[PDB]
Amino acid sequence: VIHYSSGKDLCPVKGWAPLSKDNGIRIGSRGEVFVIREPFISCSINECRTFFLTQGALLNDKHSNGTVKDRSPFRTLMSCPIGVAPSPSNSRFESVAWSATACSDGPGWLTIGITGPDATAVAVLKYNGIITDTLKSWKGNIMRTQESECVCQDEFCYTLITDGPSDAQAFYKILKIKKGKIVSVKDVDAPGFHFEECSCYPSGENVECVCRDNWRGSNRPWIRFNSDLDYQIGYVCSGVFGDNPRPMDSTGSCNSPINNGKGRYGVKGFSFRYGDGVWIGRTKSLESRSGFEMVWDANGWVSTDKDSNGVQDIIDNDNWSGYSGSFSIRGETTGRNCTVPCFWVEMIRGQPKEKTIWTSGSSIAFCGVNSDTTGWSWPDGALLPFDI
Amino acid sequence: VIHYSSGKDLCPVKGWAPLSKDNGIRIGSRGEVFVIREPFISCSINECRTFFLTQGALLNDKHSNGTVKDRSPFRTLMSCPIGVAPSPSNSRFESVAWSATACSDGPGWLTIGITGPDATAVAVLKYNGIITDTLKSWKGNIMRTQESECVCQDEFCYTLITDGPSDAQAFYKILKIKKGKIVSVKDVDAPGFHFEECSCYPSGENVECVCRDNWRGSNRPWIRFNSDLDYQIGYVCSGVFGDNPRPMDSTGSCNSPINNGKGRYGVKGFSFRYGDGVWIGRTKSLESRSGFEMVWDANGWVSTDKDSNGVQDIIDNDNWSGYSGSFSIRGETTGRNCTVPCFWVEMIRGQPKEKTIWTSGSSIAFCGVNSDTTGWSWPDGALLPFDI
Amino acid sequence: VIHYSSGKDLCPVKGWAPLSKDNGIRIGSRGEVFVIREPFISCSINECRTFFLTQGALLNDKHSNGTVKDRSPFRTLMSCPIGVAPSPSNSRFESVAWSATACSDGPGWLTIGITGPDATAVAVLKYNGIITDTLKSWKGNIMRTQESECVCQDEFCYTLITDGPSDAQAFYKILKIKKGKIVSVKDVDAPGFHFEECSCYPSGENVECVCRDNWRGSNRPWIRFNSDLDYQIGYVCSGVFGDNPRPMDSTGSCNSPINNGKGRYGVKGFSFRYGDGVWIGRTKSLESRSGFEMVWDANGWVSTDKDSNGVQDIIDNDNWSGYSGSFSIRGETTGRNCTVPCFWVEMIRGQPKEKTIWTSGSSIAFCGVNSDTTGWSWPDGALLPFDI
Amino acid sequence: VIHYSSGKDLCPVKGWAPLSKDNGIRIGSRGEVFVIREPFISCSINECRTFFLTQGALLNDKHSNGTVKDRSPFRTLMSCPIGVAPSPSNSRFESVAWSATACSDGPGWLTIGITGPDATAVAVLKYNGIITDTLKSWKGNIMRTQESECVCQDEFCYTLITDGPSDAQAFYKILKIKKGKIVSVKDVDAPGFHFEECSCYPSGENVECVCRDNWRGSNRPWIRFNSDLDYQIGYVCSGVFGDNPRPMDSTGSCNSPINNGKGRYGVKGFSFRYGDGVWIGRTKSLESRSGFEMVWDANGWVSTDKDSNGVQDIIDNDNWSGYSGSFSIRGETTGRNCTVPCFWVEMIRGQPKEKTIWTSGSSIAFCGVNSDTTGWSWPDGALLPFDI
Ligand SMILES: CC(=O)N[C@@H]1[C@@H](O)[C@H](O)[C@@H](CO)O[C@@H]1O
Ligand SMILES: CC(=O)N[C@@H]1[C@@H](O)[C@H](O)[C@@H](CO)O[C@@H]1O
Ligand SMILES: CC(=O)N[C@@H]1[C@@H](O)[C@H](O)[C@@H](CO)O[C@@H]1O
Ligand SMILES: CC(=O)N[C@@H]1[C@@H](O)[C@H](O)[C@@H](CO)O[C@@H]1O
Ligand SMILES: [Ca+2]
Ligand SMILES: [Ca+2]
Ligand SMILES: [Ca+2]
Ligand SMILES: [Ca+2]
Repeated sequence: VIHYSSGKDLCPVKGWAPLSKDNGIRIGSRGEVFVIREPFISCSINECRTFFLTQGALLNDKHSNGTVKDRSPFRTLMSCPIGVAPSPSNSRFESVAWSATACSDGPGWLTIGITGPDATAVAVLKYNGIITDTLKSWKGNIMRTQESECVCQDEFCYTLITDGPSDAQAFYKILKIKKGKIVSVKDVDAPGFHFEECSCYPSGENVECVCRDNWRGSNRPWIRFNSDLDYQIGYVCSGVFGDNPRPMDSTGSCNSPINNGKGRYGVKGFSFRYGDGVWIGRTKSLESRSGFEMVWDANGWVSTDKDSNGVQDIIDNDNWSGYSGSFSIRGETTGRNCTVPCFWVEMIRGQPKEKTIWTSGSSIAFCGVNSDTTGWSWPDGALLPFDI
Repeated sequence: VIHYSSGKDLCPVKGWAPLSKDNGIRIGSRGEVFVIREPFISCSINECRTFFLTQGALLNDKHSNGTVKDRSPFRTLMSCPIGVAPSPSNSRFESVAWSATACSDGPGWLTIGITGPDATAVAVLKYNGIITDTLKSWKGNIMRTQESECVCQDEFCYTLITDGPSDAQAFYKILKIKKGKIVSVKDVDAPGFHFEECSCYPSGENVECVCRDNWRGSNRPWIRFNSDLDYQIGYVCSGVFGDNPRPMDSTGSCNSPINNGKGRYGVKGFSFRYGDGVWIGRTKSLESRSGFEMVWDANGWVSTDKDSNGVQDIIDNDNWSGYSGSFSIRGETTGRNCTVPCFWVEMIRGQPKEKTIWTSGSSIAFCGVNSDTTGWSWPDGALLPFDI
Repeated sequence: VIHYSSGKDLCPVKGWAPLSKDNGIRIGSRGEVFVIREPFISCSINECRTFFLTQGALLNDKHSNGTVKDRSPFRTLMSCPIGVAPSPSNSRFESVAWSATACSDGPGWLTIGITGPDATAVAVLKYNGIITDTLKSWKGNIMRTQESECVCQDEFCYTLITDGPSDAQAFYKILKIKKGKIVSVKDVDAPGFHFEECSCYPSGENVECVCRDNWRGSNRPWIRFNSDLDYQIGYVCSGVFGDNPRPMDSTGSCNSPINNGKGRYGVKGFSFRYGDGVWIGRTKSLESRSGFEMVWDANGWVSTDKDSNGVQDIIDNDNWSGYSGSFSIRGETTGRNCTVPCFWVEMIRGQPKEKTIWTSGSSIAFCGVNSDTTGWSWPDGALLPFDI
Repeated sequence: VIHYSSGKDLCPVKGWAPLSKDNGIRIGSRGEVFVIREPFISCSINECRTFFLTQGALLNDKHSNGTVKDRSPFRTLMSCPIGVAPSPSNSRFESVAWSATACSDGPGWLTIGITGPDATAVAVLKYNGIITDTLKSWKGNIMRTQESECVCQDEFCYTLITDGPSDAQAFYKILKIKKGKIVSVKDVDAPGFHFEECSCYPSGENVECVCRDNWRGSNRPWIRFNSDLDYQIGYVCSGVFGDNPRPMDSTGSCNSPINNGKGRYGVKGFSFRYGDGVWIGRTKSLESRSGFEMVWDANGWVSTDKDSNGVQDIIDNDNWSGYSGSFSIRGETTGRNCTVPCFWVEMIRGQPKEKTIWTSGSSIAFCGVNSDTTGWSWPDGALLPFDI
């Protein structure tokens, strides 16, 4: 009935409590389930939904051959209630796209789907399913975005967009959106920096995003910005590197990418700042997308220690993980005076690791909680290969 | 909460932005999906839905043999949210029909299904699923209609209906409907003209429709009419012929059908007038239903040039297309002071082209947008033949 | 928002217009569809739904073996929007029952499911899914009911129930229900009469039902009653016999069963009185459940002519039909000052006629309409046998 | 619109009327249905839903191998309308859990899912899908709960939780929850007693629960408590033992477990107190989970007779039963001044009894009713083995 207002800080967090798990791939063994990627959650005052990307093909069907390009004309953004299998029967259509972001300003939904050829990609903005605006590739090199929820406060929604090489220097922009309309956008001058698939959240009148450096950083770059779009950037200080691949924990860097031969590629991830502290979610393996854990490093944000203060296990290393992202449940939902931070974890199955003709994901999600919790292993559970 | 009012012009349009794609046929490879035809969109103040026709048979099932007549007692009009597969699980029933039209007057839905034997076809009118009226064949020769959404303004909804030979002179009627009730109807005297499957839209107190000539016109006939039903007809002036089949672009004709050996048959299509200008959506091939593009011809409506001013690619020629139609998103939806023009494209797969025992469609849709866009190819994506 | 009020007569009717067809069996060839029987429609001010009975088994599955008794502990009453396949995905649960009836008093739903052993059957009454009352077998011989919608006026809902031999004299009761509560019930003294599966409707302060005589009547028995339950009975005068089996049209009887060697068994059916006139829906065949037609006999109700005044074809004789019933759309729905009469037709496929291990139904429905219509053939369309 | 208030007694009950049956396993033979356990019902003022536990695997699919632990990271709590098959298409996600409870305080839903490793299990509390609180294992030995609905009155919801050996003495706690928040909790000192899977209900300002003793009681232990959490415990006096396994009916014990060599293990069950009387629902067999019946023992609660006063058959002994539980429909729903007691019955199929690689359940439910009823047999109906 009202919009998400700003000026709120994240809630106190001791440990993470399980919110949802869908077993999408296990169910897909026989049921009708879309081949997914990017199962990211986003909530409005009344609902939480999982958004994802599909090639428009179902599990255990030839059309899941995955010979196809990640960026194809068939890829669309869809959504469904959290916890349920992303089947064609309980999934809503969002937009044609091979890269996107979505979020609620409170009473409605903002979706941004980027589709088209690589040289001239276009983002189609929509407020409640209605095209409200569009942004075209300003650099001509695979324009892309969050693949995680954008953030809204005081009727305004913000996001980050990248265009350029995943090889080196790329170009970035922050957007300010009102009911699907683009009200100003800022160019981000971050020489040396590489921003991709940002996991954002709100923190008192500002918007903080912890992203992915695919150029040469094993540590993650972050950016915080104004409703005017005044910004600040840097990498997460902490030696508890949070990307993948990554070297062993060494002395970190708060303003530059730490390569160490493993800083090259990466994976979408998130982190939650808490003053000088930081919560780092990351894989267990240093080179593969397996296992996942949440690390609380009291200095994370200000220091460069490789020393933390607690680790909660989410998925053990004998199991597969994948994309990770942040989303928040607001005070307008929970009668609270703070924002509840949560995160979803993609659990990739199939190619290139396992021997299948396909590649899909399943998910689990967790939320803040300033009470007791437990670590454990909540893997995908599918038994591959399938009837391949 | 209120009805769609008149006196509004189409919004400014630079290029077309993707709105939805369903991948219905790709999903049908394993999922439960109806064999479709005519996937046309129609919106109410709060929702957009895709209406389509089914023989009541699912893809990859013997009942899809398609040996059956297009006009069978099994054919029904159904609808579903846009973007989702037209499965029996997410499709609503509209009416028994082998030819139809539907549209919203704002707060409700008007559906018209034509069923029965060829000699005595009957249109059953319904407002919100309740039979409100009926019209019977007045010529006794396959009475039929739009196969695209009708148009409503100031509580009144209008449509066009044809009865007679697809071979030559046919007979036409314009209807005026109020809450499913027929308030007057007009006979259209168009000697030399052949109107079929009209793609209509509203334009300030009037209703413009660009239809299909199956007799001998490679160019398309149009008609514009009053709320009193005073009308005007003619063909689209432009040399950029918009039907299929069609000869190469030559000098057009604003008041008569241009045959050139290819003016015979045809395909459902649409066009959007803009003063002396016109937006022409058409196939790429001159003789097959493949490829699709949107052409902006500044004189389209007044001149006969074969010269246009821009072409946006939708589906390339190596891929299949099919029926095309118009639908509009009103100001009561978008806070705008104009109407947003949009269009859907049917992508036929199977017979007679491909080697299958069936024939179905998939869809993609686009909307106006006075911002940046991109052309590309958004084909059906299904890999035929199926388990045939 | 308000209840269905009484004091309304049926609307004028020239012919019958198609309302819905589901193709349930054709879709069941591959999709998930319950094996049905009794697909009867019932509407509330805002919605029309099809109620049916299932053994809890799907088409093309071993559990559809139909070796099972019609009256089994697995049989339940369910419902779904009209026109859609009675799949487990779009069907709502109503009640455990092997015989039932349902109807809306306007704002809510009344369902009556009869289940249990033959000697001690019990009807469980529910208003909006909540058990409101119960009635037990008062004769101890397969207590049963309408298998068609009951009728409600001024908050009160009425139905008919039978207990006793289908072989000869049976015992009957009329009920008066208020919000699921039984407010009085009357015993019907009809010696010589045999009432089963009544197809009722409202007609100005009264409730008229045309039922089925399984004892020895080829013509149909009827009953009309007060809100006090004062009643009158008799058979439909007309020589245009409306049951199945039945002899050729001869001179009818207004107060007794006409046997003629074919008056034995029967099939559920309906008729609509209109003064001295009557609309008779019946099969085409005199001995099998095939073909269906609507006959208008101006004297039907008062005379015994075998002469009618018009016949509209619904399903031709080369095709299968089955149960038939009545339902009405009220003035509170249609802005009309009269009741719109409608009827649904069950189209049985499989055993005992066709060679399958199962037996199911599909449906089509029609409504009043005082405008133009057309007869035709709208059969089930399934191609048996199935993967049997 | 309002909350469930206290101070109400159970309604008068003569016999039990069938409310719902789902045939989930029969439908699962071909349709998409989750492998279930604990299909317990819980209602809010406007709706009744069946909650259940799934391993996230469908019937007739390899992932149903059931080689997996009951407590796995894949197990989740889900819900759906009563009577419908627990398919992925009509089931809502509730929470990640291998043990849970749920209930409505009137306008909303409270769900409690317990997940994680055995040594450190955690209950995640949620009000309307939003994590509101958490409780961790205080004894470190498989913390678990009701597996039946909790009870709410005057905005407060109560439940029982166990932690410790199923072998002997265990430790118990009663909780008081307000909108998902834990407002105080009490330790239950019950030396000699063993409480597990309690079937609770409200009875005038108090909450009565009849549970399961897995240590050495063939009779069932009960507990009643205050909104302050002042409590009283004991076993059900009656000689009509209500657990399984159990010895033949002997003289019972109101304050201690009656072993008799069969008091060891057990099964979830319920009972309804009525003054000195009690309604006992139990299996027919004394050692297997087969058959089910409801027994009315006028002294049940106060005496130790093996003499009852009436028995209603639900499922005969030639058929399988399983978990049993209680749920109530409040006065805020039924215009009544009392609470309507109801109960659901799980009907386990497969392992370890039958020869399949899986184990699932189906359900039937009944409600109070102070009118006529009938006993009978309403088994699961599935024909095993499946395509195994
Ligand atoms: C199960 C199947 O069809 N696998 C095929 C494979 O045989 C072929 O080499 C490849 C490339 O087109 O596409 C799929 O992976
Ligand atoms: C896969 C299949 O059954 N194809 C049949 C074909 O063999 C037969 O000639 C034809 C005409 O009845 O109907 C289908 O096309
Ligand atoms: C396809 C199939 O299983 N048919 C069987 C049949 O073989 C058996 O004689 C009968 C009686 O139990 O049950 C079904 O009709
Ligand atoms: C149908 C099937 O696959 N059954 C297998 C069985 O062969 C194997 O021994 C067991 C243990 O892993 O798992 C299932 O029960
Ligand atoms: Ca990196
Ligand atoms: Ca032509
Ligand atoms: Ca008879
Ligand atoms: Ca025991």
